[PDB]
Amino acid sequence: SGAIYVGNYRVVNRHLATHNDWANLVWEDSSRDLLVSSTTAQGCDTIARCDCQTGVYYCSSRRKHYPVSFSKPSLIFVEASEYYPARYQSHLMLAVGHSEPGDCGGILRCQHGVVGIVSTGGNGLVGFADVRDLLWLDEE
Ligand SMILES: NC(=O)[C@H]1CCCN(C(=O)[C@]2(Cc3ccc(F)cc3)CCCCO2)C1
Ligand SMILES: [Zn+2]
Repeated sequence: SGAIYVGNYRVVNRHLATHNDWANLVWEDSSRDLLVSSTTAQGCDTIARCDCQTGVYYCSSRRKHYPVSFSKPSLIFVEASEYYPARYQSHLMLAVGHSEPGDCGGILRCQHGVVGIVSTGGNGLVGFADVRDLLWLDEE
């Protein structure tokens, strides 16, 4: 579990969104595994607006932050699961790192701010949904 809290927005994995998230919906995209809801209180996270391909992510199944190198956002095949049919997930970045399903929502960051959130895994792989192109998160 986990979210990004920027401005009056809460960014979560779409497959983990709550009823309150759906009832206060700003934007959602199944192809990216992202959902954004509105918040009453202002958040403290800042979004990175950069070209970093190295950063650090939080792994809840280890209670640890790990440094990682990650690929550029791309369209990657994600097999049918208990949350989606077989499809291509867009804006996904892969790295070598430990992950488990409950690790979704952990933040990936660089020196510029938040880059994305854990969305996918694999044997020694972790995938992150990028948020750096969502410029509207910085306003309203
Ligand atoms: N974004 C998606 O489509 C995920 C929905 C849940 C299923 N998805 C997965 O990748 C996994 C679960 C997972 C493990 C570790 C993670 F950090 C994030 C998810 C692992 C690979 C195959 C089986 O399920 C894909
Ligand atoms: Zn950066």
